Amino acid sequence: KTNERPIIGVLAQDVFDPKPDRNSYIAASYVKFLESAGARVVPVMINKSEDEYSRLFKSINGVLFPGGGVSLESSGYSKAAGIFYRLALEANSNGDYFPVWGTALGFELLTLLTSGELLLSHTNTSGIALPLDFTEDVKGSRLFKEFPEELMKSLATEPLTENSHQWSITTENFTANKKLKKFYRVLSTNTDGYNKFVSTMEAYDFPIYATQWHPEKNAFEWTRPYIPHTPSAIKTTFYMANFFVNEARKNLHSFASTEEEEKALIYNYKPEYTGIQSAFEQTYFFN
Amino acid sequence: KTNERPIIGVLAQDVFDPKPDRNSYIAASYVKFLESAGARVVPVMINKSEDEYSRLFKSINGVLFPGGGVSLESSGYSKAAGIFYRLALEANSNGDYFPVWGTALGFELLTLLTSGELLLSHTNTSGIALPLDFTEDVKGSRLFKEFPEELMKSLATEPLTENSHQWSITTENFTANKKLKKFYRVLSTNTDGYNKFVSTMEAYDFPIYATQWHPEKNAFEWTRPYIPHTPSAIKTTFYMANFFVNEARKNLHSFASTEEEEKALIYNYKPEYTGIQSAFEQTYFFN
Amino acid sequence: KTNERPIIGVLAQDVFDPKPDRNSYIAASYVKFLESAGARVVPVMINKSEDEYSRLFKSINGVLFPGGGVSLESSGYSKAAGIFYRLALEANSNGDYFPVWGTALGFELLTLLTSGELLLSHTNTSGIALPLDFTEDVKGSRLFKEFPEELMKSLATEPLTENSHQWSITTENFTANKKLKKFYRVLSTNTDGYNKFVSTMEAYDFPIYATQWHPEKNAFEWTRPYIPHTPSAIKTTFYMANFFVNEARKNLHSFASTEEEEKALIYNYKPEYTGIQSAFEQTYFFN
Amino acid sequence: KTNERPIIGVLAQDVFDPKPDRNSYIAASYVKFLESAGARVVPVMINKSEDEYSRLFKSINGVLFPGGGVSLESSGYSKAAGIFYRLALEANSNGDYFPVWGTALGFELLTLLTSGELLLSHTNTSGIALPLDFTEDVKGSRLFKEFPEELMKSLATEPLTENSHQWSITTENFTANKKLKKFYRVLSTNTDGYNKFVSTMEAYDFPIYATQWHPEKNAFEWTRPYIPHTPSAIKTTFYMANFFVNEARKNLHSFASTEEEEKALIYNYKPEYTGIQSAFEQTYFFN
Repeated sequence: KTNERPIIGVLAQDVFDPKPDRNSYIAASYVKFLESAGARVVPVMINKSEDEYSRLFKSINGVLFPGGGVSLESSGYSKAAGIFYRLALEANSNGDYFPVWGTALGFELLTLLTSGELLLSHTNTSGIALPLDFTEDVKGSRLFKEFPEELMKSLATEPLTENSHQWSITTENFTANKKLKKFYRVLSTNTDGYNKFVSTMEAYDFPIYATQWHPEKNAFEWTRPYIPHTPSAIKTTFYMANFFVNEARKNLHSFASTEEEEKALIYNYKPEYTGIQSAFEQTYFFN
Repeated sequence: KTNERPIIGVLAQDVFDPKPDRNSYIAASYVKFLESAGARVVPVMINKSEDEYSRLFKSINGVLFPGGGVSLESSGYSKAAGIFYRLALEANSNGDYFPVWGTALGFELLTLLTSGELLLSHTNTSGIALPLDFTEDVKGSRLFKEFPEELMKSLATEPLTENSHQWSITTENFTANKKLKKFYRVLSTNTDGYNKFVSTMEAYDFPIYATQWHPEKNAFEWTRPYIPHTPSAIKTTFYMANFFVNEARKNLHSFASTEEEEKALIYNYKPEYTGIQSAFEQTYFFN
Repeated sequence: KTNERPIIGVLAQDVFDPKPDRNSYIAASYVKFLESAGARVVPVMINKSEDEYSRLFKSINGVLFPGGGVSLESSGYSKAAGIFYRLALEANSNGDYFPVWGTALGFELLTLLTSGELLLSHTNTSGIALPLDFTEDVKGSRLFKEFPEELMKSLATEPLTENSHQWSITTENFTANKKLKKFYRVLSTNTDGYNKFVSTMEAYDFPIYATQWHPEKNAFEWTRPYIPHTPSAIKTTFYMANFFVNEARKNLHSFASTEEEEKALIYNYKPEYTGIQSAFEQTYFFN
Repeated sequence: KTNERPIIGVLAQDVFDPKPDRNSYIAASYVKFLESAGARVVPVMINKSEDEYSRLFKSINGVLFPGGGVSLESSGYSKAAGIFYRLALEANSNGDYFPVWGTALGFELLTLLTSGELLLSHTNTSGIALPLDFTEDVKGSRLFKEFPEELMKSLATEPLTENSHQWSITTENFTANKKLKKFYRVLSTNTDGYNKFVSTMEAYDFPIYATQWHPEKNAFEWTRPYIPHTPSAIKTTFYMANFFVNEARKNLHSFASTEEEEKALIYNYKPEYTGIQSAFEQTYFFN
């Protein structure tokens, strides 16, 4: 059995200077990223109850931790993600399949969630488009199984992936951490010319997937001139989202009633246009 | 040379029971369809002057005529479509590549704009998922040339295409029309059980493409049980938009200033949640 | 006094390309609809004199005007329907209870016979199953008075009603017509997502009942994938017919002789298997 | 899983003075009884191989043995009934649900099929309408579980069941036979003044149902003056068929090809008008 009505949570995060009706936000590119692959999206509010989180967890079919610039240790975002990560290992360990996706900051949070340590170094990866330096492990990987042959080749040779992070984990520090090296399979790496770092990974034993780069930006964000926008960059955003949503089709959670479902969906929120001045064309702010 | 920042216009259309800020509308699914293939979107208002359309026309890279229930004759929609149709035939014959996409009603409109006549007849197709019966002409087609092999086999055999139209142009009445037979290559047909009708076509000499069915619904609309949502239904909507956005990338129009660009963009408006009652999850309403 | 052997007429309708022995038709499903509720049926032929209709009217106990695609103003079907309508208004006015049923085209013709105008609009309603949106007036209504509560609930909430019509009267056009507003209680409405339209009505002062949908298809027609065939859809068809034959049992007309009765009954005719081709499994053709 | 397109076979019986194209027959009132409850019908021919019947058993969803006056021991009907009986116990005992209905003659054949003995006694029941005398065991019962409470009460107290049989199993002889008492639950009895007899029963362990009376006559047969035709008789015939067809919806058989299905259906045959002379208004005759 499969769930052909998947619903995916996208984690909201603390606004730097918070005001009423502007306490947390989601960049609209993460929603469009999932919608395009055939999912609906519920926004996961930041400072809720353990009980609200577990009730929502039980209703939705997978979750995404987006990029950004909030604290990995003290934020509403980091607490919420911790709750979701725990419920996800519990559900999956029990035999209930629940995928989790980490992008950029979410990637970095996953390395801390699993290692319990914060092992990020500085890298020159602030504004740039890069290929993927795939590891030997890609060939049997989950994430890339259904990617067209030709797209894998473009990925390996063309600047298709958006990087806007000042922190990475080096491959050195990755291997040397026993829990990390046991828990995650590295699928690609990259280098800023002095540091080689992990760019894509997937857990060995769990449907947890993470990218240091921003697959959602290629199709949806137009706000910086280096953003990859070639035809094969667009296919990349699709194929990546396609894989994750197909993972969320293995999850058979539903909402308790259609009315609870309708009220949770992102459709209840209207974004602002923020792309004149900020990194995001549109962003949903929340109270 | 190529335009890797393509901007496509989507035509708004008359609201049956209008008011200020609600004179016309665009289903959000049309907007999502194009953005997912790496384009930005400009909503194209309904009762504008010729000069205003010709300015918009000269700035954008493609145009989409979406589905709907308005008149093919006396609506502001029909009026704007004819102007864009004329503008695009002019530019393409002069040597300026500008693509046009019609869906459902947009497909019905095109038969009318190019034949001079209303050739539509009734079909039992107001809410059904159908495969595509490909013609022999599919082989050398432009629309499907970069579809995966497995996807075409899927289209030929699985109900992936959403039909919700009460009218169609039968294969008989298409063929008997000298103007339509010389202008358009039929790529697929379907039957409603009784009448065989044209379901996909493209112009022989002009980048004008049209489906009687709704490619955008598969990923984006969840308001009717029959809407195809299988993985290959999702791939269909992506590769249909990918082809058309590829077309608009051959057009080198741009707006006179970034300021002018910024104010045209769909980002400037906010949709309304219409998904509990209507066929649309979200709809943009315009004054 | 009741009449426990009711006989109801069904109007035959003009065949599009008429030939001897194939001038008019009745779809068999209208015959089965009435027999199931314990009536016998007489076909009402198309191009007969007033006198022959008067004698048939005086002998039968109710009449049904079926759906189809014949002209509402110039057909043999409309001429004969108009004669039965006048005779029924007279009989009822004089104190002889005589029920009339209109289905689809039959419902459409009733708006014309009573208002004296054609008030139909196009609706996207050609081959979909809908629930009924009941009005506040179902509570007092005659038609639905003996339906089980659970059936009335299923009708409000499940797609039990077969729509296959190009045309409807919108509830705004219905209400704006003083004659129809005065004559008919609307019992249910529906929308095609553009215009809300009347789906079921009953005359305030006459036993005239009309549905824009086809209650006869659920049990008897298997030619299109969307026709409602759940157990509640099967019950619907029974209880609809049941109500109407109960109206006919209040009429005490009888045939001048058993030998005349015997010659008029539908048993004198054999239907053709039309189901491979047409929307009707079986159809009775008449000279 | 449920089957919303059930097809049920109805067994033809030996014509007494047979002629080409008149070797066997089905009274049309049994076809009407099942089509009204939402089924399609296949006539089961009399003189065929076990292989042909096994093929058709494996395609259809249920079977009905109708009344008549052919021998219970050596007719084509009895032999083909035996075969269907054996195929049914086998499929049910394996776990594939397949219901069997016997009416009057078919009831009496089921007593012989199950007991190996003819145990029938003369009753004065050749043309009389009776109420059902329910046993305490009706309260557990499968057959009557979804009848409206008012209808159950009417059946207890009004002559709603048609009896046209000269032979019955007395309750004394039923109980005395070890195999029948082990196999069937008696749901109702009746008396003719002189002997109490079994009128309705269902197998304890199989979906096998039988009435000594004729449920299909009330709505569909108008030849004899004792036939019940009150509104509650009409409801009695629907509910009875509605139970059986809901049993057939639990079977998931289907024909191999759509073409073989079309060729087997009753629609391929035309009945004769037999109402003037015989007990049946209409009768299908077969080669």
